[PDB]
Amino acid sequence: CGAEYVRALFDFNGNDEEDLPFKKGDILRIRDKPEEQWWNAEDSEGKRGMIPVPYVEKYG
Repeated sequence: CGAEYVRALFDFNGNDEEDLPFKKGDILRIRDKPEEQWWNAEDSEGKRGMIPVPYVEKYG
């Protein structure tokens, strides 16, 4: 896409440290990147959290 679009192939609704919940095949937009591992993305609910980049992928 381009509009900071990332898909979560993995699942982890959990929240070890206030992480961002998601499943396999979820859509999450890339907002900011406070960390090098976890980025602040927005799930399909305007929920901004630190989603794992290694758990999600980049869209076209």
